[PDB]
Amino acid sequence: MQQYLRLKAQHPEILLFYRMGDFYTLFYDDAKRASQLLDISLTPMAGIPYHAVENYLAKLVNQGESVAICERKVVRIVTPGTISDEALLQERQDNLLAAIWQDSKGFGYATLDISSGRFRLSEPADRETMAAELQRTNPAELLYAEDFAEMSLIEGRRGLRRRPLWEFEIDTARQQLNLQFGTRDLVGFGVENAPRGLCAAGCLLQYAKDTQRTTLPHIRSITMEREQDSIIMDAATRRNLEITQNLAGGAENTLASVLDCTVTPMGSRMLKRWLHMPVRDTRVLLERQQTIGALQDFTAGLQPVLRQVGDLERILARLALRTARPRDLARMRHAFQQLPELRAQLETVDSAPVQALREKMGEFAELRDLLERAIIDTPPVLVRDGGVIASGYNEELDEWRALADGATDYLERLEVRERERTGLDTLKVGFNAVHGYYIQISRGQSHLAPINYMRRQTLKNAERYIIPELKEYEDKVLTSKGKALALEKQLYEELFDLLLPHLEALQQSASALAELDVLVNLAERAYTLNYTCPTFIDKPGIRITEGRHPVVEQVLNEPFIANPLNLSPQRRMLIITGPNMGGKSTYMRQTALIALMAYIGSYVPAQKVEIGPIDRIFTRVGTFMVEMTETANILHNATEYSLVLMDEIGRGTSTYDGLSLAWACAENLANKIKALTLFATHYFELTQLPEKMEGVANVHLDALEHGDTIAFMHSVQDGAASKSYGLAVAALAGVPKEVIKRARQKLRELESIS
Amino acid sequence: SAIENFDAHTPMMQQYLRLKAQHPEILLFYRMGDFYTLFYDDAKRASQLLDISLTKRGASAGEPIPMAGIPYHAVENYLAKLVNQGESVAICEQIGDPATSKGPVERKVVRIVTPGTISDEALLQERQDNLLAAIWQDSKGFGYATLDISSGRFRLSEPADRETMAAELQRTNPAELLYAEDFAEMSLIEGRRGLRRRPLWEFEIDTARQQLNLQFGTRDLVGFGVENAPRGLCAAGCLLQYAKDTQRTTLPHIRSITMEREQDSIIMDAATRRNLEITQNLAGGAENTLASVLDCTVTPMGSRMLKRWLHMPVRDTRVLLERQQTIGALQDFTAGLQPVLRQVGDLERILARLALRTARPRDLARMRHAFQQLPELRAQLETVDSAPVQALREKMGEFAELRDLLERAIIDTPPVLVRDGGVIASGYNEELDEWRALADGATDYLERLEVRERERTGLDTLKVGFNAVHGYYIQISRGQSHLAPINYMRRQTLKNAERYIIPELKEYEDKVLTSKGKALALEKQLYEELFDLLLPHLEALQQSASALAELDVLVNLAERAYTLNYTCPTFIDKPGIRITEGRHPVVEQVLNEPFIANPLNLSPQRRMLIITGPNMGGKSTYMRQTALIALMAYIGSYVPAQKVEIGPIDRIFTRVGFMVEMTETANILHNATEYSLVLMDEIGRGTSTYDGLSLAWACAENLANKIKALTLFATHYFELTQLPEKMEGVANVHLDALEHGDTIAFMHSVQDGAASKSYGLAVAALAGVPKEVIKRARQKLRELESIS
DNA sequence: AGCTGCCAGGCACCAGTG
DNA sequence: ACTGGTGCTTGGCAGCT
Ligand SMILES: Nc1ncnc2c1ncn2[C@@H]1O[C@H](COP(=O)(O)OP(=O)(O)O)[C@@H](O)[C@H]1O
Ligand SMILES: [Mg+2]
Repeated sequence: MQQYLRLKAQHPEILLFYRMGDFYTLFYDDAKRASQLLDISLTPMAGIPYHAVENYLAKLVNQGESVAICERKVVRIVTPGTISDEALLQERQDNLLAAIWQDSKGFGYATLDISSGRFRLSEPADRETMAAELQRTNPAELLYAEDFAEMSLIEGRRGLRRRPLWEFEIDTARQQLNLQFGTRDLVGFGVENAPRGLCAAGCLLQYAKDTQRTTLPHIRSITMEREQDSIIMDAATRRNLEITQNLAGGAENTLASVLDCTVTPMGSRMLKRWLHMPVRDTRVLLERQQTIGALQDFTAGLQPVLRQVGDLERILARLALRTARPRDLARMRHAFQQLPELRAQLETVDSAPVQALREKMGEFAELRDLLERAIIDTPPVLVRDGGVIASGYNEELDEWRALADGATDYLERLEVRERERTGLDTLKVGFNAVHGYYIQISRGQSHLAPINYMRRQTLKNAERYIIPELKEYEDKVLTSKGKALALEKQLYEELFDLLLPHLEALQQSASALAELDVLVNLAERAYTLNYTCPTFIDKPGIRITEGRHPVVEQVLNEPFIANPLNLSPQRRMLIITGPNMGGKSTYMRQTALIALMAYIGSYVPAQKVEIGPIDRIFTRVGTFMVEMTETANILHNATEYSLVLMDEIGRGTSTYDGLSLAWACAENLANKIKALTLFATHYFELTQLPEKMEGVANVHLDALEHGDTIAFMHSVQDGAASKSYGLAVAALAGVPKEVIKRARQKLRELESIS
Repeated sequence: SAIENFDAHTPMMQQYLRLKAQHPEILLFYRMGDFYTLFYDDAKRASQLLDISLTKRGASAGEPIPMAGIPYHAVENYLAKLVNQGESVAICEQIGDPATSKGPVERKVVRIVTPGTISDEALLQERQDNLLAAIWQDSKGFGYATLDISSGRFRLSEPADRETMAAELQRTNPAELLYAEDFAEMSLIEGRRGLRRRPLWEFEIDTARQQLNLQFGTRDLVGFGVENAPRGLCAAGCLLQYAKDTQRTTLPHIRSITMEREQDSIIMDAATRRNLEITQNLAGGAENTLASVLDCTVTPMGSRMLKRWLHMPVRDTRVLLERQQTIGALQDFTAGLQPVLRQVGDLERILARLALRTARPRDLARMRHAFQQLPELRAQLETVDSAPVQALREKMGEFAELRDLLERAIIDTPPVLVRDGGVIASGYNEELDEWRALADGATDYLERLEVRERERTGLDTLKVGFNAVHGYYIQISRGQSHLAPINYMRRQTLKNAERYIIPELKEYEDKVLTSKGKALALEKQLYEELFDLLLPHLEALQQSASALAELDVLVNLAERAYTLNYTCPTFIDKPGIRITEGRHPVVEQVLNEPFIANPLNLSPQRRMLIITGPNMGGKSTYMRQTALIALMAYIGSYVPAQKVEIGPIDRIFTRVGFMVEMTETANILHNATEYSLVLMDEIGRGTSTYDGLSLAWACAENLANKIKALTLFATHYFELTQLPEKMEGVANVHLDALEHGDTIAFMHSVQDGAASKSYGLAVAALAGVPKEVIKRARQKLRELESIS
């Protein structure tokens, strides 16, 4: 099997599916890797069925493997960041290609969603911001330079792709980006003086073109993401807030599972992008807010219609790549048919941004009509076999179809004519590839076959014959069908030619429809869930009246206790004592989630929120080394515009070391950084802090003991906690009474010295 | 909805719905000709699970019947997909002859494939046990029983409380768990796989006694040491009924049951098992476990046995001494024995298939190959001076007579299945040879008929062939076919060839097919007859496999003790553990750097150590290695140390630092005795500065002064280093660290006394906390330190 | 060597002949 | 009530290329 070997050497770094009957086949180290990635057997040999190939390609590319398909020669390759087939993608998750590299000056980073054409670059200023961007964008495939120094950033990632340095050269990158966009320079995209970033974008674009071997006319723009434009969140914070993924790895019990009731897959993906990148420009935020208020009375009417638009964005990528299949055009048509209704419903909405979305959404009446006429109501999945183009669209096609129908009409009549003549009630006409059309008589009747019948195939219980009249009309059927099939294919290709000149407008429409989806959904969410519009103030501050945690209030069936928060430059830090038991943690996270939601333009779970500018959110909530590392990161990077949530640091080391660290951290956050800080602690000794320094106050959670249990209440109250509950929980858990009694004595002994 | 009374159904569906009612909650494969077939919701589910088409079966009454199916010869692959997903499937076969049946042929469910009752090699993992279990809860405690259907190993026990019952589920990890409908403590059992809610009657004591005595051929169960154990018997009765119902044959490999008493083994709680990473690491994999290091057995049955031992340390001094002795005596013999032992294979599971009468031709061939190793193993073991080894050598037997039978009965490399024949060797049965020689002159006769008919007709395209649908034929090309003899009777027409039959060839067809069917049926009869001749010897065969498996474990443990530099431990009268130069057996193999060996001295006078030292200093590892050395000593293995003396250990408890921690601490305080080894790892959590520590202090006191267990108490609370002065039986040790200015170095060496200091600030600095913050923390620390 | 379609063997269904 | 045709799952392989 030397034929496999020399073909494997052609792409030695990619799994090679090698076709062999009804299977694709892998050998040597490819078999091993594949066996462990897919739950299939070894023999070294693995095999995957042919009819399920797209399924196994979906799994492999979701796990970061490129795959070459060999049918010999390599005739198809799929890579994880460059797929655009519906079978290979998850409907409600973005799938990005990215490239990274590094200067002595700093980093360059670029991402592309090959379906939507959304192309971004950035130049992260340091290791931490780069790590945060990688986690946020979570690229399915990641191109990096050979000489990349900071390998620890990307080492554990799926879909890594080591690239030569010359692919990151600035002059090549500019020339190529300018060619792609039809520009002389990149000034119009605001990236002309971002060379670190452009280098990454150029390597990425070169790779994307190499995987497709096709123009990418849907990639018409690039945008730079600046640090000051967004609320920075590091990976640990992103994880701890459970924005789109929970701490266990799933999608339930997240902020998105409550807020994302979008109706299109493109709307879902956009909302999730917004949730992970809160914007600091209140001008954008005020517009989003005003749109959410103005769409309130319209969501019931809009959503059912919007649902029918579908994933127009991903459908348009396939038009751009000329891979769109008959049902993609039928879905595009169906979306066009929703537009007059959406336009009519949106006409009376009092909002400049809704009216702007309405314009941008378009109408495309002439494309609607084209597809109504050109394609049948519910076409087949593939165009390969025809039955796609509607009658009345092309006179030549209708004619070939008529001649085919008349020849098949004739043969059906021949069947009845031959049965009648022969008196043979089993006689029939059929068709297959080997014999073309044939007359079949059963075994028991077949000795009465007329003598002109020419025997051609004996079956266990039948005989098949031809006569010249059968072959005559066979040829009428096959040549007519063949002509019609080839004509359907040419008419279908011509639909691409008529649609593609409108691609830029179509992309704008789908982007508008996706944004409408998001904003109509946030509007329904706000109204349904009793949210309020936050206001922005000039200086750091968070003033919340009856705030709630937006996830916990919908998932638990116990009543949610709403709470106030008052943070300002004069009251910058709260020391939170009392039992934790989830209540402290929830009160802290709900603070971050309210800040996050305000800063995506959403209403918030509260009676009232006023909020100042926030640059970064740190959430050290949820080994001692890992707590101290995360604490270090907060102290090194927080500013007076930062929101810091800290959860009982000092646990995991000695009493006096932990108290000493917690006290130092608190002072540094209060007096040097001046962040707005919620500082949950178990140390009663830390409640003396308000007496020793300005801007610091005590609050606490308490418990109610009753019957034979304890109710940990979630009401945040002024002042220090005056009780501990560890021994009460120990008694309820069955620790022997004599042990509890001795612990109570040691406890008073220990506490009475302070 | 159609009213589907009995009379509204066709004869086929009446039969089918009756068999389905026997198995209402599980998939039913209903044999219809070449297809196992499913209907209604079974079809829809099978379609989704097995990725086969959902179709339908027409009805004259009106509602179409959802249908799906698979050809009978592909059943095994589909059974694998189902059982891997925890699904049971009832297999219904055709019993009757359709030619002599008016209506539908007689159909029976002949077996039910379930996750814990599989015995087929393709459905099992080689190196892992696959148990069925049954569990029952009383007002006072639990009954539990386990069966390994592929070996016949049958056990009962009566775990006294919830924590011990949890430990037993973790240890035995049943693939299928039968539980009584009135089970209260559902937290132990829900979200386990293979869960099977059973009616209470299946746990009735008198029925259990009746069925067990019937299975064993006994009047009572006194001789098995379980007559006394009704709680356990109720679970074992449920289990045995399930085993019988699933297999629907006799089960002669299940010849005994044994009670697992608390006193016979070291009971490790759930946390201990998980924290010592015996067979599973903390993140769920098989890597970097104790087994990954100690398991270099060469047979699957040895690999499974060793893992059972690691999980169940034995308290019987004599057994331990015998195992130790065996390991010492076998050390220079491991290289010779291991290649030969490897050739024995998984005789254990082959013998189960023999007992169930499902053993395939390559099972019997591997059985033969195993018998052929026994004389060599006997010769190698004769010279080993050790009574326990000679007792194993004896128990492994020889079976010369059965070896000879398989050598004569079966060919060198038989096919996978017996259904197509070609298994029984020539010379074994003269009638078979006769029938075969008929389908043998065959090949030659057809070539001669061909050349003769070709030369005689003068038609150079003439060929003789066979088709399964149409039979033997003489073929002539279409262009030459008009020239065929008028005598040639047309059989099958093709596009470009005509095929004919003549009386001579038809006669030859009838005798070759008659004789092929005869030879096949005779083969199947003789193959079944091999079972009849093997099975009388099953008891000695099973004891042989068990001896072969134990030899493999012990020979392995000898090789490990040599290669990893282990030593033989000794046992003392009273609780205590004296280790010189002890190591963590796993950590020393994965670390890419020297393991720092450490002492330990526990005795009734020095029974609790408060262990301090910096985070990352080696506190947890030091505790774990103590328990691992104990565990290894108590399976009969040599241990990672220069010297070990160890007293009796009844139990090992572990708590690695809300309601759960507290509850687990109380169970330890309620259940440890003076013979317990207790590992408390940074416990004591409260809501304020001192409540958690206060509790840890009081728990320590209770362990030291009332219970008197041997306790390793690792803590970050320096306040507890004051315990030794207050409390008899308690001492300080610590994990050494050095501070050379900027940084801290972890020496990993255990020293007597408390650390000079705690090192929280230094660990924080190491973690990256800004120097200016560490500076202020040190200032606050000096204030705090001036209090006393 | 690749692609199409008959067949395996049960049983009920269905339409023509009592 | 018979007689003789049809249908239905998936995997094997003859029968064509
Ligand atoms: N005796 C030893 N020799 C070498 N390395 C050790 C030794 N004991 C522990 N270590 C290493 O030190 C690390 C920390 O050990 P650990 O037992 O977790 O300390 P602690 O529980 O005090 O925080 C472990 O990963 C282990 O690899
Ligand atoms: Mg530890």
